[PDB]
Order: sequence, then structure tokens, then C-alpha cells
Amino acid sequence: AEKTFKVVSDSGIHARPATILVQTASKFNSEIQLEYNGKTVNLKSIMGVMSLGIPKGATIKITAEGADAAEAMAALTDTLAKEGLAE
Repeated sequence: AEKTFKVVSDSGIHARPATILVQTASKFNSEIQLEYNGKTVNLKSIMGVMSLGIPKGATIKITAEGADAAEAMAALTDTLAKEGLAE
């Protein structure tokens, strides 16, 4: 599964909200990735996520592969909204 988002947070995706995003991903059996500006990282790996330096206004893409991919995508959508990160 895949879904592209627009980052609406002033502080982009960093610090605690990024942490919460990684935690949501980690709940799922699926392998999950986050992409920004042509670089893809494992969304379950916080170092790699923090390394993307995703700023406000960014286009990002989340991909998931696995038995529960659709449920992961929906939970990640929810987290991005609850944390005021993206839509």
C-alpha cells in the first residue's frame, strides 16, 4: 500500500511527533517506509526518520508491505492528523 501526504506542521516531522509516528508504525507486522525527496527509510527506525529532516510543506510518501498493510496505512494517517503533521 502507498499514500502521499503534505506536511502541514510548522516544525516538519521531528522530535516527539516523529517519535509517535515511528511508534504507530512499529505496532504493525508490515514492513513500513517513509520517503521524502527521493530518499526512502524504514519508518520503524527513528534515526533514519530524523535523518530525512522533513520540513513544513514537504511532500512525503508512506509505503507498507504485509498482511496488515491497509490497517498500518490507516493508523499512520490518523497519527499524522492527530499530531498535526500531515494530510
